[PDB]
Amino acid sequence: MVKQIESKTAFQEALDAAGDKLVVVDFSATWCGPCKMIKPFFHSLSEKYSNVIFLEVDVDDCQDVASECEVKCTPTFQFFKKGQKVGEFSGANKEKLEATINELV
Repeated sequence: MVKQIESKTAFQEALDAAGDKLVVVDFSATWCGPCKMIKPFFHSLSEKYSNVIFLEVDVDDCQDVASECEVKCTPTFQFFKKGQKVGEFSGANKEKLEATINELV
């Protein structure tokens, strides 16, 4: 189930309530258009992969979290596990998310 973050204190609990299963994050802009044009791709995995947790950070109201990952270009996909970063790749690519998840699955 995709989840939207709003602050850092939250970004923490999310990784604490996500158990240990893969935890992929979508650092992109929700207000922008072209950035949300790739949503029907990362937001559709909500029902497909029910064994994985997905998040969605808004680099507009959650710059604290973004500035935490030192991002400098959206959309940026990150991979967190047990609350520890293990993979991260940016670029408007979808066919990659799949195989990528198959990486740490």
